[PDB]
Amino acid sequence: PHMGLEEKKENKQLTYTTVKDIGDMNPHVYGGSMSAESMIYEPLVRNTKDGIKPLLAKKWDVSEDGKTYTFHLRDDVKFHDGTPFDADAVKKNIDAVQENKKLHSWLKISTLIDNVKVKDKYTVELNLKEAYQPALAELAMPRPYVFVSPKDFKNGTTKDGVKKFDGTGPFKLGEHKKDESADFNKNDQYWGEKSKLNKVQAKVMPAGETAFLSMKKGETNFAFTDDRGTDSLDKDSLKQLKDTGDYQVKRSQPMNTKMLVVNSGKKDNAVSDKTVRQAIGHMVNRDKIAKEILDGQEKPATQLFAKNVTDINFDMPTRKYDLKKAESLLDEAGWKKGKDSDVRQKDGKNLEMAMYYDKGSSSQKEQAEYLQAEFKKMGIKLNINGETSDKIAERRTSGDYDLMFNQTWGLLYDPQSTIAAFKAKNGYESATSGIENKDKIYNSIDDAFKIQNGKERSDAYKNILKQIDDEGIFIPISHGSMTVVAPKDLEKVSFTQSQYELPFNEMQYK
Ligand SMILES: C[C@H](N[C@@H](CCN[C@H](Cc1c[nH]cn1)C(=O)O)C(=O)O)C(=O)O
Ligand code: NI
Repeated sequence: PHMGLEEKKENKQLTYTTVKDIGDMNPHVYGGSMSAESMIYEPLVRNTKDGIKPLLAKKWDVSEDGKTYTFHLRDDVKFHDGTPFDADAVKKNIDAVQENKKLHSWLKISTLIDNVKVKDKYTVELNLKEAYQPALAELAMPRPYVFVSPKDFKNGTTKDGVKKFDGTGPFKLGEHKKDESADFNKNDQYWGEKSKLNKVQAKVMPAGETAFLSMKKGETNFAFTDDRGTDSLDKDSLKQLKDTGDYQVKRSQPMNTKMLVVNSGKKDNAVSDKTVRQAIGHMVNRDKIAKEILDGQEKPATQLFAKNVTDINFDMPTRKYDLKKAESLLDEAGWKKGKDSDVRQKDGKNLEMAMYYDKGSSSQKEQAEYLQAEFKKMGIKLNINGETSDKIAERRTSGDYDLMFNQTWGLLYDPQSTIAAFKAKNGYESATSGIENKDKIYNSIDDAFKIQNGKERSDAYKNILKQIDDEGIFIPISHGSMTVVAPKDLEKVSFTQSQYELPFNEMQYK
């Protein structure tokens, strides 16, 4: 371990282990690694524990009617190709985003942006259809309203890709070898807090033994939970790495709910039947999962968004583990047992379903194997399939799945953006599409977001989530945190409100 660690400390470098590549680094679409994109691209403002703060915009005014935001931009910023950041760059970026506004409909501000006007070189005006108090908060998201050099647009937009990946941030993208590595090099010209690290490299490899050995030999010296929730090192690997004396391990506050998604819209499978979904709701021993399978590292989750989360001020416990209840519900549904078979049948077909998990996640894999044994006791043939997180996301979008592991979006998004995503193609619309009352639930979601009083908004969320919970679309399991393994002599590793970034430009000493 020491040899590789010492070289990297000398070079002021981190090389992090990850199971997936950085993907499409165009931050106006959603495929690219979120933490990589937060290292190189920046929004107008930042959303912190202490609310909205200046970033590329120094200051802003809102009009009396709430419909015009004027942003007074820093005048000392360049993109990484040396081109200038100014009001025209802001306008061309926001306008490029708005050409693809169907992709961004999960974020309400995209449905309100009317136009953008350059008032002068460092002042830009954003006009909305109506007042919208969360505007600043949404403009603070790491996608899509962050700024790419206009020299990198293709055919006058970003909608079909970008030529290179120039932003304003503390790192710039260097060499990328597809499915192997990507370099984030110190931006020596950065307008703000300059990086104390010269290089962060993302090194792509499988999890399990190979990530562990890589970390143990100091070929990699850093790990963190990726944007899909996967930790490359299990609990025994973290223990052994700490036991070397060379690594430290840090863990954030609880940030999310990890859940099973049940596809109501999958017409060709039993999960499209509500009664079967309810049965499945009783087949998930979340207390045992959290205590025995996740080794007590995560608390069990009995609802989608914990009572402590913004605008959720209620306790609404979900279906409990109860295999007898499961069995009578399957019987009610016509899936009958016995007759010399383990598998339940209805009209002479066996009850089969396919569950999908991230093969890079040992904890997802272990839960999936447990649930396969449990489903077997109930007379379900569960076929489990470990896939890339990329391929899991594609199924979430298309609807090609019966059940999948997933997780909510964390402190900046839960509950409001995650609930919006219940009817978004690139969110969980697949899973909610088969609910009988979906028109009204969807309209309730639209309406909840108009309610200004926080207590009433909270009530509107409760009525939505009660009906989502009755449908058995989401089975909460545990609360996830972010975990970071880093060299023991690396100082200043800390967490933001997000599960999708780290302050790489503040970390130092190695
Ligand atoms: C818009 C929607 N999700 C948001 C925020 C939530 N991100 C997580 C994690 C993720 C990783 N890569 C893409 N999304 C999710 O969609 O489950 C975004 O990607 O910026 C999406 O992925 O299309
Ligand atoms: Ni996403």
